[PDB]
Order: sequence, then C-alpha cells, then structure tokens
Amino acid sequence: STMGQVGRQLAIIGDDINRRYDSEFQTMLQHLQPTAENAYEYFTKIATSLFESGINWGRVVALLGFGYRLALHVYQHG
Amino acid sequence: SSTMGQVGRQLAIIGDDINRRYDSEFQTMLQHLQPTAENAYEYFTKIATSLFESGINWGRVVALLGFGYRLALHVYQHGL
Ligand SMILES: CCCCCCCCCCCCO[C@@H]1O[C@H](CO)[C@@H](O[C@H]2O[C@H](CO)[C@@H](O)[C@H](O)[C@H]2O)[C@H](O)[C@H]1O
Repeated sequence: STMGQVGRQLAIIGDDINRRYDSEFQTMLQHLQPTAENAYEYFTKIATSLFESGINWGRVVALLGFGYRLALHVYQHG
Repeated sequence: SSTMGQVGRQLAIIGDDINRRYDSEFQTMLQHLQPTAENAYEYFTKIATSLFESGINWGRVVALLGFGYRLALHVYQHGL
C-alpha cells in the first residue's frame, strides 16, 4: 500500500534529518548556554533572525525541531 | 555578532537544506497517494502509524510535520 510505503520513506527521511543536523543542534546549544530564565528570549530572537531571510516549511520545521531540543536541553539541566 | 543571530542564520541554512533535499520527494509522494479532501486525514494517520512503527526521534516528527503541511496545501490547492 502506498500509505505504508510513504510512511517508511518518511521514516528514512526523518532519520536522515536526525543524523545530518543533531550534532549541529548540539553545538548551537553549547554556544548559546540557555537557561530556563533566558530560553524564551533566546528562542524568539533566534526565530526572528531565522525568518529575516524568508520562510518555507523547511525553516519552520527546523525551528520547531531546534526548539524542542532547546527545551529538552534546559529541562535535563536547569 | 549576537550568538542568537548566528544560530538563527544557521537554522536558516538547515531549513533551506531540508526544503531542498525533501520537497520534491514530498511532491512525488503526494502524486502517488492522490489525496483528496475526504481521505487526507485518514491517509495522514495511516502514514504516521507506518512511520512510527520503526521508532521516534525529532527528525521523524519534523519530517511528518512538513509532510502534513504539504499534504494539506496540496489537497487545498487541488480542490480550488
Ligand atoms: C508544534 C508541534 C510540535 C513541534 C515539536 C517538534 C517535534 C517534537 C519532537 C518529539 C520527539 C520525541 O522523540 C524523542 O526524540 C528524541 C530526540 O530525537 C530521542 O532522544 C534521543 O536524542 C536526544 C537528543 O538530545 C538525546 O539527548 C537522548 O538521550 C536520546 O534518547 C528520543 O529517543 C525520542 O523519544
């Protein structure tokens, strides 16, 4: 069925995205040193800088992915 | 200058790369599915089920999110 085939290709695309960019997200978080106190400020300034050069679905979902990593990073620390 | 600005521009490159790498695949996948207004939600739920049968990470979720956007826009524009 095309549904299962599409799901399986999305899985490989997802894992490709994970592998390609997760270490880059790690490094960005290292440089940012976010805290619970500054996470919202940082996320909105990052988004502002991102969208200053345009918007497409790729940029939106990259921001959401990074924002989830940012929240989780702050959670697991402080 | 500011680290937040630099991170925003690095996400701009990443997002443009994700757009470049997979948008044609999403379009082909939508051509093969032939989704309509009435079956798109059930198509999306079965695809998501098929996707997460092999696990979950943030890359998989954002791929699904971006595909869902393309699916919705496709159905929308093609009924017009
Ligand atoms: C607005 C709509 C929502 C937008 C939110 C963005 C998408 C949300 C992502 C949900 C992902 C949850 O899925 C979860 O992914 C993370 C990160 O990949 C995986 O976690 C793994 O990678 C992280 C990355 O830092 C490591 O720290 C961790 O030790 C490891 O387990 C989990 O195994 C998986 O359970």
